[PDB]
Amino acid sequence: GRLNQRNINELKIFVEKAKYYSIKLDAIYNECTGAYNDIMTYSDQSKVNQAISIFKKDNKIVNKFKELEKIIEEYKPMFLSKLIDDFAIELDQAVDNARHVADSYKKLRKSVVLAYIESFDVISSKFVDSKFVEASKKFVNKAKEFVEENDLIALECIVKTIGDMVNDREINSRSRYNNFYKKEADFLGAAVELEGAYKAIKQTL
Repeated sequence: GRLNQRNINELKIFVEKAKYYSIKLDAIYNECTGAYNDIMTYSDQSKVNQAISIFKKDNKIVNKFKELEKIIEEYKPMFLSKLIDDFAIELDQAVDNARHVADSYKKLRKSVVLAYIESFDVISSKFVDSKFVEASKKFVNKAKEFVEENDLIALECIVKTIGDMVNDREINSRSRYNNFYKKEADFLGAAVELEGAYKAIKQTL
């Protein structure tokens, strides 16, 4: 009982603390999208420099990734802090001396999404209830497959379903994208099995 209540509370605490993880990552994508496209496209020396300047400006973008890193500080994967600094360093050399900056940005974003899943994986691995542990492995697998198809959409669905589960709201298994993403529906079905296993833990407390 002590262990299960601790398990539940740990998860609930993480989820609530990270409830803006998807909104905030979307905010980064929206601000950098015009700059990303111009680097990828005009790699025109002027436009490439102005795109670079928008990424670097006031170290704001890097600081937004550092903020996401901090939200999951207790669980974050060991590589994350490094990818962030590696991106900062590359951006700084491009300012001083550009497709590699944009590619590094994209890699980082996906790794930020995988870091939320990694955090959830760590926490769920502590659970003493074996059916929850199993449903969690299946969830994680389906989540990574959805991320390979689209990292920001995957993260948004992951954050929403897990949030719903921990606030006692029924998961919706109907596609919110008209079934355009091939991996959405299997992910939602795994979240429904996870919810059922989590329900069972909850209503024995």
